[PDB]
Amino acid sequence: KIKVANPVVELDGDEMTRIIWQFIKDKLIHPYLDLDLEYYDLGVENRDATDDQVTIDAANAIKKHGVGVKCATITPDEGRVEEFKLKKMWKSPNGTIRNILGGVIFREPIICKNVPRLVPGWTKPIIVGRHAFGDQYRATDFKFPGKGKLSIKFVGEDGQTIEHDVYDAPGAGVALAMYNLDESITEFARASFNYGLQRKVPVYLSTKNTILKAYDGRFKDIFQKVFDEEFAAQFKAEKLWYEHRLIDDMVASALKWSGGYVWACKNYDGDVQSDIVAQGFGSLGLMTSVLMTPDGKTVEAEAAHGTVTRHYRQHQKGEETSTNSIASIFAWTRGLAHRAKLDGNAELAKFSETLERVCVDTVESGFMTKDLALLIGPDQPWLSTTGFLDKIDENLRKAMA
Amino acid sequence: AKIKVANPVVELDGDEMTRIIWQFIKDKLIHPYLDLDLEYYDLGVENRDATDDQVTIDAANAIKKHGVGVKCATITPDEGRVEEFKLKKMWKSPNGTIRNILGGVIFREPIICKNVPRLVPGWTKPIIVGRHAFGDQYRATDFKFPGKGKLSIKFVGEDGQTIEHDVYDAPGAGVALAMYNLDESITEFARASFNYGLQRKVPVYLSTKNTILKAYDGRFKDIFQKVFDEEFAAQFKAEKLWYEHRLIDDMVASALKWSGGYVWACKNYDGDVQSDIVAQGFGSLGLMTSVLMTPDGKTVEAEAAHGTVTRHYRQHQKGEETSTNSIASIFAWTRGLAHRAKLDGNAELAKFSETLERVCVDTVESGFMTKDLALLIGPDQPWLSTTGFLDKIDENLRKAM
Repeated sequence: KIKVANPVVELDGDEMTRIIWQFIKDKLIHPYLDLDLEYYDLGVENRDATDDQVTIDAANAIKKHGVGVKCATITPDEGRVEEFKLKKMWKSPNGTIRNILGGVIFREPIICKNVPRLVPGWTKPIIVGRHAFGDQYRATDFKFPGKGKLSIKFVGEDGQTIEHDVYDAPGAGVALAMYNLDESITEFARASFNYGLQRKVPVYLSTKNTILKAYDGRFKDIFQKVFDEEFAAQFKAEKLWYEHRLIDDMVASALKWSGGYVWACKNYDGDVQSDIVAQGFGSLGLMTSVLMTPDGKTVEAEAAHGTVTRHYRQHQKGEETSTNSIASIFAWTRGLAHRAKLDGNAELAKFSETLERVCVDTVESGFMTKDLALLIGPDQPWLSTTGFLDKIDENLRKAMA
Repeated sequence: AKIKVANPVVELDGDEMTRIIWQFIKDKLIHPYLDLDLEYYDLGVENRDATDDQVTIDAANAIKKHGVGVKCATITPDEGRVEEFKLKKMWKSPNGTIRNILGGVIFREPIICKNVPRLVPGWTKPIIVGRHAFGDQYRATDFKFPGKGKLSIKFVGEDGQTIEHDVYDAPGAGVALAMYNLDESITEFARASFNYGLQRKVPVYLSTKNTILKAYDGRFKDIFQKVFDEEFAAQFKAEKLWYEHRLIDDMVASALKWSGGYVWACKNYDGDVQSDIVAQGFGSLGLMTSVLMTPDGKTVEAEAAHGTVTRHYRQHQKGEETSTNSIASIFAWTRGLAHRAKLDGNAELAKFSETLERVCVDTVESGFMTKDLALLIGPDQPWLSTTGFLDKIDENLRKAM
């Protein structure tokens, strides 16, 4: 019944999350929304068959339509290569998508109060704003075979050159070059401070700028400049603040504080710290990850946990399973809230917010999948994969009426 | 003096409140018990400034010569410090310089006091972090590049053979870094990790991002598995230990979920960051041991690895009362003295180190502790002052002998 005027780009995934994803469309999306989906299959078999062109097409379609929702995908190793007879070890589609879209990936716990915390002190959400571009994720790394000289060079388009000796190696080893871009750093600042202001919480940036004075100094300097120039008035008025901290200070502080801030993280730290944050609030499966592009026009919401292989086997052998589908639901729901914002579609916005509260309310009612049941204690019953979704469905009609 | 110590210990003096503490430790806990020769290097910032930081290189070389260093926390200058002490320049991290000379692994482990609550109740057994001490971010070359152009990295063999890779066609201004590691440092990292795991009788884990940095991180992964297969698999299987590689993002969530009880070998940067998380999760950054062991296993640098407690230094400067935890500083001395005793076959010195460590722990567990720890127990548990606490440790040490 809810009419959606513009398309949403859908990136299909792998194994058990692919099955869950289809359950979600069949029960929670199509029966409630009149919705055009521009469909890309990022299953590993389609990526293989297309030599990974589908991933480029998908990223470009996201940039074109403004909204993408993405199902979890497996990242190949050697054994994945065997099992699927693949042409090679495909790199995660996520790296490619991030490289094209840029921006910031906002990660935050989906808090269900009956799920026990591993860090009891965390009583407010932590939001990690992971810089989505560069550093290790687009680096050039290689082995050097023995004694010799390593150097790095930049040549301007007008001939202007910088070149430095990096190491007089006394033996064989490994080297890497990585980079980032002032304009992407700038947009990382803007989105982090925009997200802070909007959530009404302070913003922290972690760096190692005492060691990487030029590289991490650039993040530190751009953040303070963007903050001073574009946000400090609004922050003062909302009684918020911005602070830069050394990464090793910030991570200890995060463990100890109660939460209630946006933590802007360089790509690598956002990758690693996001998982600690998620796990601390109680589960890798209870997190949103929403990439927001530099312009503010473009969003890609992802599930972002494993594709639950154990379960997929059981399901293939037509056995029963209970796979948590909450992170997948919230990929849809984060994508559709942005589709609503772009279209001015008040009924789609309310639909998103409502299905989000339903998920949290169902779990807090005592209706959840095995993985969550098991965290609560040995006695908590659980529903099956489709049993869980039917309950959400049932609650959602009730909520919507 | 009374226990005779045959060979000298190299002493690295530090900054601010830690320098004050360090001196009370030498006067009250060391000189009265031990006939000890100290080979003294002042790495106070003003002395680094007078010697153009030569004193730091000299200290590190003297530790290599004599086998044992003990190191007070020091300032790493930022712009604030340059202006505050009117430094000639922003001298680099003295720990960076020391570690680059000595190589090896820095073993870090919480100092466990039963009456001090953890932030992570699931952590029932100690986590040991073995942080690779060489290379990567801590000996990198980084710089800004001012506009569009091409970035490349290059290796020229000593024999003249040349590897060269384009890294990025930049579209505008940015930052770049190169970093490296050495197969022989990686090999010795592995061997020191497995050896420590064997000695403490716990399993060993390595974390990398080898799926992203296939050559660089793949190299750590390959060497550890090879060293493990050839030199440790049998001994580990005999002791019911194991070795596993995990992706850093997997390891970090596992670590939070598990009980502890293992040696976690981290690359330089991840050991820097994760070992502060672990220290904080068990109680305090002041309840952490930090002992660098060189690749040949013959040399040790034990340090107080926390800041210099400027905030308390200020109070002490205007004769106000302070309560500064001196335990990590005591343990730098005791860990060094234990290695000195091992080199010298001095059983009386080894007993003395053991006894002082146990006195720190029994003292805190008695209910006698500084403000930082008292506050972990409850808003109203009482604390001793800086010297109140050191006088109590002293008394407990007299009795202990």
